[PDB]
Amino acid sequence: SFSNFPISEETIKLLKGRGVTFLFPIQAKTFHHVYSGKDLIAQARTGTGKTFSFAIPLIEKLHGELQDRKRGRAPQVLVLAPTRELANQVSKDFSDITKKLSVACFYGGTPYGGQFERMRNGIDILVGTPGRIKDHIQNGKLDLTKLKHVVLDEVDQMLDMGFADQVEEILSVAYKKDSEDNPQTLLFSATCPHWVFNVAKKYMKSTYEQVDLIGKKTQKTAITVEHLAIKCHWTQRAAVIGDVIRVYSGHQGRTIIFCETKKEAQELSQNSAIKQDAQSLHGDIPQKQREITLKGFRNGSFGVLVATNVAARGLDIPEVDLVIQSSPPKDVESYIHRSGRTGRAGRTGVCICFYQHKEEYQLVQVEQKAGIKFKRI
RNA sequence: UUUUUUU
Ligand SMILES: Nc1ncnc2c1ncn2[C@@H]1O[C@H](COP(=O)(O)OP(=O)(O)NP(=O)(O)O)[C@@H](O)[C@H]1O
Ligand SMILES: [Mg+2]
Repeated sequence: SFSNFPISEETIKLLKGRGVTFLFPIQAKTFHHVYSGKDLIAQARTGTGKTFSFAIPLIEKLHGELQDRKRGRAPQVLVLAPTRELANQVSKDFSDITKKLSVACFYGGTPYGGQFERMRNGIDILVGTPGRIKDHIQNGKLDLTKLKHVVLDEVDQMLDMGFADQVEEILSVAYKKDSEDNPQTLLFSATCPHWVFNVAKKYMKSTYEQVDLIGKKTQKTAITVEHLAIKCHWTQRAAVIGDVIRVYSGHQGRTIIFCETKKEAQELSQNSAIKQDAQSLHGDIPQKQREITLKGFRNGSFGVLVATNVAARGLDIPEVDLVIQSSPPKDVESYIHRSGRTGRAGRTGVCICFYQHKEEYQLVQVEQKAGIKFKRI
């Protein structure tokens, strides 16, 4: 039931088409904060439902306002994500649950024509990646001065170096120092350390809310994910991975293998231990192929995806029951987000980290920092 | 390193 929340009958019917019949904890704990207009920073584990944590109350709020739908109208909501496929996926959690609001998704490697047409038609909710959106602001086509709501998903990556400046210049169009006409700021991640909270305060009002479902003294990773580790020299790694997938991935199960470089990921996808069922996904793949590859992985045209961290965050593929990491990452955030491509929305999954003898120090650091212990198989 | 306008 939805009886504690102001969700219309029409949104309940659309949410049923997505398999949503009640709010998950992170959604229940944030709904009135978002709906009523307060700023919010929220931390919850991978796979617990952060996307609808902002999308449903924002849609209910916007449905309850005037909405005259004039042609060429400026966006009321901005959502930023760190990758093109994540933006596309987040886009659909708005679009699937409104018939009224015009939802647009702008990112790179896409033709401009369709994006200009949506701008001419009018946008209510804009989801996208920073680069292409910055581009449309600077060519004069996009108006973000009328934003009422700004979501940074994966906020800790959006505000790290590599995005901080791009994000800053985009938000500088809508945010001014010391102001009460600034849009509502909504910030979400499975990993929200002190530094992110500190940088976040610059964009938030004094009246902001915090919701932390992870807390201290709790494992950082999704609770339904089992963590295993395999010691293996890099010369053996491809073959053992091939055998691991055959026995640790289940009936109609999908596997993601994460590697540290585009070069490693591409070459592993070619290795005959896995190439027959595998495709690569990384930033040197042209965007049309990235989307075809991801869609095939989602619908089960092949069962093994070899990816860089382009696929580490946000992507939700329910059939992924096996994550393999080719080596322990030096950033524990990377291990946490990668491991969380499995074990989502209460399903169990397995994450297996390969490591060389000289990478054992990094394995131990991931263990300690994430609050987990690897079974060494 | 890896994302992320254009190339
Ligand atoms: N209330 C709900 N009822 C049923 N399914 C839900 C509900 N909320 C979310 N889901 C589904 O659960 C999955 C996880 O949601 P998602 O919003 O991707 O999690 P997340 O917290 O953003 N994970 P991440 O980005 O990896 O840190 C998706 O398949 C959702 O559609
Ligand atoms: Mg997410």
